[PDB]
Amino acid sequence: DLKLVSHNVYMLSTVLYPNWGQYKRADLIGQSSYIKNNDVVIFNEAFDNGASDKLLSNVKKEYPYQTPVLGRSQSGWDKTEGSYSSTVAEDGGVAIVSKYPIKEKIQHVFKSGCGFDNDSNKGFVYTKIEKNGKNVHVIGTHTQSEDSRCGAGHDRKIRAEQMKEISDFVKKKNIPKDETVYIGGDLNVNKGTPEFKDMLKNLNVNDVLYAGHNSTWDPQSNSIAKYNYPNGKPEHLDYIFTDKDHKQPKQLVNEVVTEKPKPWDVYAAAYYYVYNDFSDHYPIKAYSK
Ligand SMILES: [Ca+2]
Ligand SMILES: [Ca+2]
Ligand SMILES: [Cl-]
Ligand SMILES: [Cl-]
Repeated sequence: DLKLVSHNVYMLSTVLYPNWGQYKRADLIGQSSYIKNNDVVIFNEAFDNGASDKLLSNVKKEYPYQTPVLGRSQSGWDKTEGSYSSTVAEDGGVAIVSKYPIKEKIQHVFKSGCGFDNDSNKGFVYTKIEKNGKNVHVIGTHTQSEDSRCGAGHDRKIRAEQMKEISDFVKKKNIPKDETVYIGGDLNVNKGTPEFKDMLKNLNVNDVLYAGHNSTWDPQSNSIAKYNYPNGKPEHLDYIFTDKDHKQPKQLVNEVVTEKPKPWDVYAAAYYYVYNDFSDHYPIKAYSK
């Protein structure tokens, strides 16, 4: 059964945010333990082209088979679906890297979304991976956040529909029901809320077993999240699931990793700042125990 990591890496554009330690965190992630010994790895918010390609190099040796970053352009992909626009500044932020060859790779930009908050190519990335003769499927995505700017309740509704976009793709792609379909990423639905049950339905997946930390976005123990929202509530937002109509792994587990790198710092205007996290999200590992 596969071993995967999923990680929202907070690699914002160095043009709009020149001092968030983008390049250095790309090196720190490359050197972390959690990033090692997995089959597949999903990234989100690898927005800054330069820092994203560095992070991809840093893992090219253990994970040679890679997809481009969602929404950057139309080349390098077997197909391109949904509302792909080539005018938009920021791209999708999603990419996948695999220890085993990628037989097919497809990008899809969500058709459901918000008109004002942000011109983005958010969506999902599909990959068909060959392992031990057998075929295995992995989708990485990053849905509408609560940091909305859109109406009250609209983000939840947007997500609902963005997820329906994924399951329908799975459905009509017609994948051998004896082949496992992993769907993971920053899903932006908090655990233990009524929306959580909706997510299971809309994505078409069963819940999994949990290990390690009880949140993935934590202003209470994560130095970066603490700076952005010092009074924000800890939430569990990153998940890796499987399609409930395809092969189930033995006993799928999500482990929230809280590994911290050696502290890194930076100078902004007159001030000096220290941090010791890879991102404002914690990475999650997934495996069949
Ligand atoms: Ca974020
Ligand atoms: Ca987010
Ligand atoms: Cl900045
Ligand atoms: Cl800062």
